[PDB]
Amino acid sequence: DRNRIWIVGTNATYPPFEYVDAQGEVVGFDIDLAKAISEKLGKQLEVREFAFDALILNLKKHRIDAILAGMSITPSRQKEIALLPYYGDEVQELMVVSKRSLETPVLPLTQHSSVAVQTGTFQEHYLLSQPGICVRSFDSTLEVIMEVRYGKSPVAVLEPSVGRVVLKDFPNLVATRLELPPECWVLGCGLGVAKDRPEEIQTIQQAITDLKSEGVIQSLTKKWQLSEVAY
Ligand SMILES: NC(=[NH2+])NCCC[C@H](N)C(=O)O
Repeated sequence: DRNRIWIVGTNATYPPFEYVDAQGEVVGFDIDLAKAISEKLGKQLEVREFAFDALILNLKKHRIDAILAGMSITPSRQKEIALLPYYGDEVQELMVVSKRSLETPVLPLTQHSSVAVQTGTFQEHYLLSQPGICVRSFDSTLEVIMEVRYGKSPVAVLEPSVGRVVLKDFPNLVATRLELPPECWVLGCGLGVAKDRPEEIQTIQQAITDLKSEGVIQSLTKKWQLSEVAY
């Protein structure tokens, strides 16, 4: 045949957006969204995996065509690439996760031997910018959680959207809110596209809007337990 390929770069360590499930398959909200957008584009989807901190550079170098990796729209990133919003609202707080049996009070974070967090993320960067916080940085959300569940780190930091979904499975852990200062606020998730392609940006933009017109993204949010009036 004639098979026009569309390559989406991701980092499948990030449930419920992209992760490896009980069966060893790469699944999630961003993967279903990629499939739905690829149908609108008239293209066959190919998913490729990179380190989360290498997605932007690979996008810019044209090793991939788009990024779908639950990537927060931030001012810093918008200077480098185009981010087309598709899920979520402004983020003004992080979730601190601890065992319910934890004796020391969760806050302040400076008190603990270490705080576990996912690498390359805006929450890691926030933590690292604060004096007195000893940060341990991990590849995946599961690793971050397992570190707390087995007593190796007394606390972890997740984003509120991930925290709400994944802690449904860990009833012995509790969430505590940490407000961010306004300069550290970020927006929702963006589909990354190379910035100097005003054309390709318009077509994916249109694809996103069309799927929302059709109720498709809303149905995927419910499927992946992301539909979230709660903030
Ligand atoms: N697929 C991933 N590893 N995603 C990490 C995203 C974390 C956070 N939303 C950020 O944009 O920094």
